[PDB]
Amino acid sequence: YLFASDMIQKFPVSVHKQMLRMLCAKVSLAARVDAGQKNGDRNTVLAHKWKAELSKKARKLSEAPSISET
RNA sequence: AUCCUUAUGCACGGGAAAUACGCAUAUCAGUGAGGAUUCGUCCGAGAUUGUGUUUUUGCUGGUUUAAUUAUAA
Repeated sequence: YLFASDMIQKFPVSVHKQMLRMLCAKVSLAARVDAGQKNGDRNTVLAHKWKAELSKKARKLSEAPSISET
């Protein structure tokens, strides 16, 4: 169900295999926050950082090397 | 006091390899790299990028003739 999410297939094909392993973990931790949040008050701001890391690190995985001097 | 287990250092002795060993004011990475599956799950530390040398590193071995001096005159 994750491989069909937005944060994976919005990126080029070659990056998919690494994003699953990268996204799955960040999903689990999110759930591990949700178990600890009290029912009365549920709060974000961990998932904001955790989208930042994933999107940026994905741009970086897609960025390709710089050119090399002959 | 003896005996034993693990890890590390030094070392005698015995092998195997040098397409092998390293380096980085560099990018990520147990806050999950990289894989595996019998589809339930299972394993758990490197991967990228640049670069140095790599029929080779250091050191060695082999091969290409002294002086003195003696006759009977």
